[PDB]
Amino acid sequence: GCCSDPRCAWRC
Repeated sequence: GCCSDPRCAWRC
C-alpha cells in the first residue's frame, strides 16, 4: 500500500 509504505506514503 502506498500510504503504508514510507517511500510512497509521502505522496499519499
